[PDB]
Amino acid sequence: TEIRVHQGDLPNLDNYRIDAVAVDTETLGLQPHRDRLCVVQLSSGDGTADVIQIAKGQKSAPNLVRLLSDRDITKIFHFGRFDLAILAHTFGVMPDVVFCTKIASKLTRTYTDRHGLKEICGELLNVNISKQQQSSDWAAETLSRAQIEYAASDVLYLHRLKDIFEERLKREERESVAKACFQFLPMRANLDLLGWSEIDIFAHS
Amino acid sequence: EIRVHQGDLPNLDNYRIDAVAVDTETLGLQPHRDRLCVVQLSSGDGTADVIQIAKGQKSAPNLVRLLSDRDITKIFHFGRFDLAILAHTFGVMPDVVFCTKIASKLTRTYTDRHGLKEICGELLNVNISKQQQSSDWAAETLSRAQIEYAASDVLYLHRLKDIFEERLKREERESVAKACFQFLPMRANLDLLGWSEIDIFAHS
Amino acid sequence: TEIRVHQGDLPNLDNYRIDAVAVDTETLGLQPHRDRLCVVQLSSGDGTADVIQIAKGQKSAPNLVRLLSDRDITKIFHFGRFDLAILAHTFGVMPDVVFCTKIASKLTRTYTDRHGLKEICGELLNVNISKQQQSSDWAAETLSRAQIEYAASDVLYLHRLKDIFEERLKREERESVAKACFQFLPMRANLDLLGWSEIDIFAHS
Amino acid sequence: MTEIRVHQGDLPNLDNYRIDAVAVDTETLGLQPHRDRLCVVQLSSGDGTADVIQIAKGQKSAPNLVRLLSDRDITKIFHFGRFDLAILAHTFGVMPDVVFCTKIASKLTRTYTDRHGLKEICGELLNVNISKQQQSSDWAAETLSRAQIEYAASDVLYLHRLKDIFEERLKREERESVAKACFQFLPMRANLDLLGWSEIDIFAHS
Amino acid sequence: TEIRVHQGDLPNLDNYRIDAVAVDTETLGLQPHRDRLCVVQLSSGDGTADVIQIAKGQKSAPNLVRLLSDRDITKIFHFGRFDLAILAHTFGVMPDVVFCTKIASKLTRTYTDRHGLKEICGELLNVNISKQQQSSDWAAETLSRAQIEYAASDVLYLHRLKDIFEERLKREERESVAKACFQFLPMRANLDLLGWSEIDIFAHS
Amino acid sequence: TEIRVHQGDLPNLDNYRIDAVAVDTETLGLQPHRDRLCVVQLSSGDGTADVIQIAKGQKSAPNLVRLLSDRDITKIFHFGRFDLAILAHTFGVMPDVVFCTKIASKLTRTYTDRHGLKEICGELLNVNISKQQQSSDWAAETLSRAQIEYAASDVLYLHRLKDIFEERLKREERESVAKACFQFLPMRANLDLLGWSEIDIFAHS
Amino acid sequence: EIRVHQGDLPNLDNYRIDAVAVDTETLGLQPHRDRLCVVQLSSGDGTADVIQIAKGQKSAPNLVRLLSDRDITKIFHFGRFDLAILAHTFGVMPDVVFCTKIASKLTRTYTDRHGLKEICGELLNVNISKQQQSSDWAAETLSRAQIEYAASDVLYLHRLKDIFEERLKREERESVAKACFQFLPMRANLDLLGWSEIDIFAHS
Amino acid sequence: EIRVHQGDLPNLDNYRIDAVAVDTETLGLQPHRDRLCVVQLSSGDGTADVIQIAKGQKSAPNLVRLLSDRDITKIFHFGRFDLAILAHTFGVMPDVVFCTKIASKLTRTYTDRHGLKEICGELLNVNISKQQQSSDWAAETLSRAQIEYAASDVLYLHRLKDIFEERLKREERESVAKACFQFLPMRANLDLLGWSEIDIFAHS
Repeated sequence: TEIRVHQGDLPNLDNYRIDAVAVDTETLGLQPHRDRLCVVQLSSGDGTADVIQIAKGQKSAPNLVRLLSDRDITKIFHFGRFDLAILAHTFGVMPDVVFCTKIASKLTRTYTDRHGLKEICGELLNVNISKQQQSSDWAAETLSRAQIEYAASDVLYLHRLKDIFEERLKREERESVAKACFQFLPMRANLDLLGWSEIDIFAHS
Repeated sequence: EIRVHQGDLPNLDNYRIDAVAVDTETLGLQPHRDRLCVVQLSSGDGTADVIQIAKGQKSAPNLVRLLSDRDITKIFHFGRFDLAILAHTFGVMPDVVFCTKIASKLTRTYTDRHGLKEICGELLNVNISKQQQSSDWAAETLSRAQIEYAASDVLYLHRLKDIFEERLKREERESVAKACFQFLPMRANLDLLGWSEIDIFAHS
Repeated sequence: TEIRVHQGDLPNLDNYRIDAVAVDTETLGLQPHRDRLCVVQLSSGDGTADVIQIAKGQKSAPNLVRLLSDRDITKIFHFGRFDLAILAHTFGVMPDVVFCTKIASKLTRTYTDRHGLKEICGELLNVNISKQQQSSDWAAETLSRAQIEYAASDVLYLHRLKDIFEERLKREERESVAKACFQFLPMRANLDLLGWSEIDIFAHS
Repeated sequence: MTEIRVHQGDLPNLDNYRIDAVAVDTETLGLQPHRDRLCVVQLSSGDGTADVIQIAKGQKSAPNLVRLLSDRDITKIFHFGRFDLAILAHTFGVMPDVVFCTKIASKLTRTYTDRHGLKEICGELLNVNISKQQQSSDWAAETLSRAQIEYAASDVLYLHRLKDIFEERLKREERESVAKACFQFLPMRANLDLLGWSEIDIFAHS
Repeated sequence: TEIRVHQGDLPNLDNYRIDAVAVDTETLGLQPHRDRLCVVQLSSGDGTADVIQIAKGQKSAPNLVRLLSDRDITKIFHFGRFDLAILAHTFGVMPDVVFCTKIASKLTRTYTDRHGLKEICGELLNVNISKQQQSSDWAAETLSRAQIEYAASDVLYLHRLKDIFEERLKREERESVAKACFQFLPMRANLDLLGWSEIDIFAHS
Repeated sequence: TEIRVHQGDLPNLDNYRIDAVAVDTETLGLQPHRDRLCVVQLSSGDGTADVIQIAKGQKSAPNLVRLLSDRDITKIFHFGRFDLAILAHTFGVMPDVVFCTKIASKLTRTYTDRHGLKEICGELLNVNISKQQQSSDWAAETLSRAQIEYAASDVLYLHRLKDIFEERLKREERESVAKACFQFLPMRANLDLLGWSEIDIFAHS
Repeated sequence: EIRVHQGDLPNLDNYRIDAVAVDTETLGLQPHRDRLCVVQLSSGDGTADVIQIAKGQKSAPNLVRLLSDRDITKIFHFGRFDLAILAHTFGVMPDVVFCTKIASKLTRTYTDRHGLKEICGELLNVNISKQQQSSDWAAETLSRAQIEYAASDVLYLHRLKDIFEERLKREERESVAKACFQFLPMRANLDLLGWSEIDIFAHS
Repeated sequence: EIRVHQGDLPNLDNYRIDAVAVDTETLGLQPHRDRLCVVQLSSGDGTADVIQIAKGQKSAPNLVRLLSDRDITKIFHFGRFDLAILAHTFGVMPDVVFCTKIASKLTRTYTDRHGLKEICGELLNVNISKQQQSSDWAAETLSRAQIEYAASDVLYLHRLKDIFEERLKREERESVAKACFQFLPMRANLDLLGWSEIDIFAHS
């Protein structure tokens, strides 16, 4: 499987003149103010991925950020709440056109409580995601082949999952519900950055 | 001054305004089991309308016209609940809302008490009495204590909204609040559809 | 408030030629195999009560038991699950025509989670129940006046509560639901005596 | 080897169900009957075969199935019938009133364990292995997978044999009348769930 | 291993003219008032065991009970708290000279929190206890071979465990503490039968 | 209310030629290895009390310890588990003839879950214990009158409570149960000093 | 006597002393979100200085001089919080500190209540009112009750420190407390860096 | 190579070094009840010394020389435990330490698994077997499995310390870690004195 590794940014957008792009991130942890963005992964859905190493202190990634800003391109995430927060914190741009397979799973796979990407890929695609490298030093100057393959696996299948989840949202008549959740998701990520990451803002208490 | 009505407002003469305070009373917290019993409205002029909703009542045209009017902001405290029961009962989901509980959670960061009683006490030195919160709101005739509790829940929302808007401006959270209000009707729909116990945005 | 105190049993049922009788018990504790029946309270709903002291090791109370066995007389309890268990354990007869105000409250007072008799009496009747004597030596040879008044207070209002709860069950169309619950309640008390007192027999786990 | 007959909508007729007791199970889109539709109803006569009935979205009628559900001369055997009774009554409007539940029976007889699931019971009582891999699957799919069909059938193929053993244990420990009263209330317990008390033990002190 | 299976009682005490006997029980569950005694197991420590089926409603087992009341014979249990209760409840004799390997483990195996018999046998003896039949129908008229072997495995090793725990109690100077725990253990079992099974009688709350 | 305050020890035993002495302690906290014994309180039951301030580092108290050692004098405590541990840890003598009103309450006041001394004195004697000074500096050179009264209140009523609990133990036929619990209590206190203060040594886990 | 100042002390004339009592008020418990609003100081003479901190204020030279002065002990109650917000706001972490809450946890072993209100009541028979703890500390004008609460938090720390020092000596824990106070600034830094929810010394 | 000794190292010939890896085995987690049974050392050269400590042993002169030598850093994994039992047993608290568990918590922010086994697996692809962790460490003769487990706990600490030092430098947390290591002996002392269940820095 072809995985193109880059330093800093995509060299150009020639592989991303598309309606929808799969996006994922790797970091030194779950706390965007402490744990820096280390990797950004992209896939056009053609079975290949781009794995972009983000340097410490890196302030710009113009080609990546152009995609994230392009309202004509849907950014597909799994649990985009996290990715949106670290991407916006790092480069100062919050995408506003998104699809999230974890929210989609919670709205459609009502017959299970397991909504992780590994579980979804196994059930919907018979694809095995290995999570061995999930907790690894993503800030390493040189990523191992296993790290690169894990990072790519998080974006290689999101188009196919989105297709299936769109079928399920239509079947159960929840398209407008999913759309409103996706519309709010960038602000949910902003709330996390602003200090409400532990607070369900809609809860009674 | 509290105007008590059966079924619906007699007319909209008191609600040619920019924003209306809205609250509801029910037989409990479960909209599929616990019917809407009372709808309270206030213009902010210190008067309230308390509308008794009958069992099985399917319509209330004057109330619903207000709820439908995109030029009128519906102010709630914890509108998540009121939006659900109103939409479930009359079939219309308001889409222009302000919620003082979300606003409190976004501004009163110096406390963990965001109930309406606590907010009214701190911001207005107004005393809300919760004694009738748990009462038979389906009664044919509401007690004087019930009518006054129901009215107290809308009499102050305009004044609270003004203060919270100052706080949202001061701490630069106006667009955060606006996106939360924009999603609140769909959050209420999610509750009606079966996700009332689920934070749809949580990782697990 | 007339409260007639008896040793062992009523002398006759002349005050109980009625369609429903309010019943409550006091004991040495919540565990019927360890904590003996000490007091049985009755009221016809006329604002008077009978308080019957049960002796240690007492095996029969024929007038009381005739009432408990009479299928033409509904026995009204608050939380009859407990009273039914201790009554059947002590005298060998399980009443099978019952009404429970706590079950009725849970089926109708859906706007609260407080279903205690004190709470219900306050809300429905504006009647104040003092629970100071609830935890006291109910096995004492002579009950104090405060004990006797607490014991009587537990039965003096059950008819009035049943009337209101019957109105609410009709209004919310739950009469057949309530009837089924009352029909099962004696066997729920039996399940407690047999060893399932800590088990919700209908739960998935 | 196990004959599994798959149907769309309803049984074609009741020729296989002129019997005193029928094993019943359901598959759905989830645990919430107001949100999660009935997708499959499974039946067995106890002869080692099973009928697996796909229920369409929006389907309001299943006349032959519902005939059995309403026939008071036929005991409907479930495992954890509390759930099945709720979604069946919610979908077709008929609550069965003559039932036997192997989970309740297990709680009243297998006092030497805390594991009352169907897989555990089949393993202990029959040395039969139940595989739960398809329990969480898309039961609304237009075509069920072979694995799905076999899971669905496995939930009804053994209930008669389990009922027989549990009746033996209920007699031995003298709990027949207790079990009977539990089964008599179970339909109303399922109704309480539909009406809004699914999270409430109605008999609890608090 | 030789496992002698008996109905009702030992035929005689020819194998039990010894200073200490290993004892275990099987039942229909953990609640002695509901769940009858089904099996009593004994071993003299010679690698053989006796497995005694107790009939429903059986009131007498004179040879077994002679041993239980013989103050010259220490009764060894693993978690005797349970066995003492069901034995005393069934036959009316509470042993008063006992040793418990679970209490002993809690007083000596301070380097672990796993005090079950299976864990103890693996560590101290490299003996594998299979727990598959622990939850089984112990009231069956004919016990399976696997049930018989499980029941015997619970007594075949208690002498060997006791010898080791005695060495450890001496080594850490806790012999008098263990002795006082064993002296109280029959009353702890009695407390369970009387209604305090869920109460640590010595706790502050 | 006559309360005699002493430094170090009783001046003599003239007020303690009796069959039972009420005993309580005050400390710098709940951990006997960290928090030193500060006060020992005694009462003969005559409505007076002795309050003995114990100095930091004090290793003996001959008159007090004579009483603690005297097999012919029952030491009455409320929750003696604590007092026994700190007394034995400080002066090296573990009393072995004891009565504990908290254990007695748990064996008799089965109609409540409130077994503190304040609640017991309220119910059984209509005596009000004020707990304001329970958390105070018991190591202070000069105790306040409020502290002295709190300390004395803990021993002034134990004789009267013991009398009532002995009546209840006899009534419910639990005398031998209580006696066995009191007999183990000194070893329960030793178990705490040795490192099992957080462990119910009789629990299955 | 309570002196209210804008931005900073006018001078250090009242603080030519060995130890100063310090407290802070904020918009909440999260230093990256909730700005510093008030800094309170007392010399121990029964008077207090209440300093209102402006939104976006970056410097307070006289206050920061005190905070940086290695010759002056800064006395806090639960300084873990005050150290974090003061350092995050003005860039200077005090490194000579005494904390009465740590002191209380090391000496008041006979209770589990270590709040400032409980300590003042027990040790001084002084009643601290908490009514204004949760209030809008960012208000342009502080109420008298707010000012008195702020001042009450520093007016007694000298007297409490004196008592706690006697207890630390009596129970022979002086070097334990010193080591705790020595690490406290770094514990506050760990909070600012993202470990505020983590006991860094715990096994798990 | 694993060298097993009774009582003490025979000499310090193998420990004329800048840092020594140290671990302990005991009869349990409570130092006042559960005696020190084994002390393990390694110089980092791939060999280890395993010292059986006798019941009631008060002296280990060569070992204790290392522990009090301020020119030698003592490397631990979760030294909070080892420091407590060593100081309780021999009366000397080391004052120059490095802890791989604290270092992991400060650097391996991408996981919540900070045990030695997980650390060795990720950082070194070294498999630590925990089978003997709960065993009778007071046995007169340790099994080979026990000896290998005990040695494994020190054979890799130098290599881990080097990697953690790289991570601390990369993320600029060196002074944070130093302060944590400085307080760690006092944290172990707090455990011995009776605060083992208390986070002394917590609000409650």
